[PDB]
Amino acid sequence: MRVIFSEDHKLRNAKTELYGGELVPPFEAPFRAEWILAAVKEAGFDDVVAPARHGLETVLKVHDAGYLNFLETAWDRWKAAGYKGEAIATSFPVRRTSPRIPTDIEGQIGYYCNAAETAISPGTWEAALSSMASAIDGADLIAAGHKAAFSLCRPPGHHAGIDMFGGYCFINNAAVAAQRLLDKGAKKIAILDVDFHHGNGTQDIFYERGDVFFASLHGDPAEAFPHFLGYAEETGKGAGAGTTANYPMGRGTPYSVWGEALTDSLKRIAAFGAEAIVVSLGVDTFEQDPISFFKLTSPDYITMGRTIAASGVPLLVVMEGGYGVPEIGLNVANVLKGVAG
Amino acid sequence: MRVIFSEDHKLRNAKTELYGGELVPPFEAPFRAEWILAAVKEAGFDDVVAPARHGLETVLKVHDAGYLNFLETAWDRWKAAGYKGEAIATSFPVRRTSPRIPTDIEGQIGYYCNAAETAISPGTWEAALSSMASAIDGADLIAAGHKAAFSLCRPPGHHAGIDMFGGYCFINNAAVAAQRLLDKGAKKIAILDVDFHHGNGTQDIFYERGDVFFASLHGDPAEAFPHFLGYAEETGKGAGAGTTANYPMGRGTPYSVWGEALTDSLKRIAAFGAEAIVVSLGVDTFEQDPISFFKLTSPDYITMGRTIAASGVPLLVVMEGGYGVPEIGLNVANVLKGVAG
Ligand SMILES: CN(C)c1ccc(C(=O)NCCCCCCC(=O)NO)cc1
Ligand SMILES: CN(C)c1ccc(C(=O)NCCCCCCC(=O)NO)cc1
Ligand SMILES: [K+]
Ligand SMILES: [K+]
Ligand SMILES: [K+]
Ligand code: NA
Ligand code: NA
Ligand SMILES: [Zn+2]
Ligand SMILES: [Zn+2]
Repeated sequence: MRVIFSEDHKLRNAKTELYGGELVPPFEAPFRAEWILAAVKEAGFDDVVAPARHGLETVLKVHDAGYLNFLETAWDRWKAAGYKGEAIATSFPVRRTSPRIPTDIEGQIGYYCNAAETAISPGTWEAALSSMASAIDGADLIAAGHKAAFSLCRPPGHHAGIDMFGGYCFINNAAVAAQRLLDKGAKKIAILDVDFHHGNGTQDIFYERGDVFFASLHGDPAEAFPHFLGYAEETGKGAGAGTTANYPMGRGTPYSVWGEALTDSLKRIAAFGAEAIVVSLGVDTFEQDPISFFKLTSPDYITMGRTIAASGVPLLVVMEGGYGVPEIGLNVANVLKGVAG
Repeated sequence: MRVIFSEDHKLRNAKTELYGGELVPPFEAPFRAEWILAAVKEAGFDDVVAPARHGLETVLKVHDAGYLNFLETAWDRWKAAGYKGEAIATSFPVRRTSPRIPTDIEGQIGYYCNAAETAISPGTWEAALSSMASAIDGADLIAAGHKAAFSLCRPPGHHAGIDMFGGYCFINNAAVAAQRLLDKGAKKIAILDVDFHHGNGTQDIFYERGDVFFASLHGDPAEAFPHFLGYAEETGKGAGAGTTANYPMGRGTPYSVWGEALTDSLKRIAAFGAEAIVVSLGVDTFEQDPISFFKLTSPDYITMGRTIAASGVPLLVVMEGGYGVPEIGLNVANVLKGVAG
């Protein structure tokens, strides 16, 4: 399958991340894309191409315009306000607060943020756009007829909601990809999030959209980031009622249990009538990944790819999370091998 | 007038605070209490007594029980979780999120927080209780017959809402004082927040209570912390409709304009029928205060105190904000001089 990758991902190179009450070098670093890229190439998937230029038409259909406008000038405004560090939100519009939008940079950054550990830095906008382009090109290959494609997105995006960034996500690549497929002719598309974390941003985007189905397997939000979304009770709302299926799971969850969830989600995706499936691929479910509590092994990733590919519809794999462990690329490549069959 | 002060305020001595994208030394440092205390004594207010031990009965009437329970052991759980820094929240329950409460410390700290710049450190809980005690004792003096009293509270409290901490506040001292006056015999009490910042936590607590009136003068939330509450349109809800009066003002606001809002707030308090007024005093409205954009002078604090005392009802002054400048104590003493007459 073709691999879409942009070098401009390196423009996203934040210096800080709030973790454990300290500012440390971000875990979502440029080297992640490098090792994943090297591994997939070694696995044989060497047909790597750079993404083409794309406007904001597609993304404007899933993200709020105010939010996108905010991301584009966030850094300049922050720097212009005279702050020394990177752009990090501290005030948030939580329970029983006003719905009004602040006018200054200090207020807006919190208004448009769901997780403060994520800092905005120089190049973030440009990088997010290149990652969005990689997703769009991936979707076009699918529309063109390809059975599968791999968009090596970075930064990731399943935590970026309609009008907020967080979890190292600014633009929901998977959402944009899904939207692109619909613009190319599809009437029904599904997004399958296998990343350890709940794709709260993807769910938020399509919660009231009846033309897109969203299924996610993840650590129980009661004890895992993003903490405030991902519960089984959330099945959709209004025009999108019934199009969300969450599968929260506890600590030590082996592939034996994780696999049942995967099977059930594919069954719901089939009953929905998806013409294609966008897979938000995160390999942080790996037993050796320190940021998760699931127990998946390297071989299980081959099984994952095969199971999803057996849906019988075209697949677009979009890179999401995964700690920078020596086996990150290996696991990603294992998923592509499973898909290739 | 008697001054209620606790030495245990020093138990709250956080090492870090998130500002401008960096972790800098907290602005709400112990020296503020020292400087203020020395100044009031210097001004003749040398009758300083420590607060007696009090239970949680009063505070449990304005704050959520789960919230208080969370505070008592927040630090322990944080450290026990293996983190190196201070307890700082990163994930927040913002727009379109689940109302469920996470079970782990990582998720609960965000659930119970509205501002990430405030870190929970060793002794924060104990310090907050001592500060609450000072407010309660100050309230007892007023209930006994004193025409005025001053609770040198630290940490401050007007940003602490029903079930959330932030803005360097954990327990809402003013709210607790007002509740105490009600339990002593008052049927109606008013809280006047003259601190530069909107008392969002105090407003949140009494928004639906018809027995307490809340008036606040502050920097427009459109461009000032807490950013998400404090708009003139917020006048109350349900059982408490009509009991909130916000007076947001712009940059460069001098006493010429500020005093006009004060007069009106007092007029509404009188119409409400308050039997006493709890004054949330913050001297961060001073022209040389770095965190605010108002321009009050040291002498204006004497006028302010006099105008408030002219209400004709007992007054309990509770310390809130005001940072940096050594004139912090001078300004607080001036307010007390105006009140004392
Ligand atoms: C052991 N170790 C080094 C870590 C453990 C947990 C976190 C974390 O929860 N971080 C919160 C930020 C959310 C992460 C989102 C990235 C992702 O995988 N999305 O799907 C970080 C580091
Ligand atoms: C120039 N300088 C040193 C500063 C300027 C602004 C802030 C701030 O907005 N901080 C946000 C945290 C809220 C502060 C609440 C304290 C208060 O006065 N409450 O009423 C901080 C420092
Ligand atoms: K997921
Ligand atoms: K793991
Ligand atoms: K105020
Ligand atoms: Na949907
Ligand atoms: Na009220
Ligand atoms: Zn993840
Ligand atoms: Zn203040």
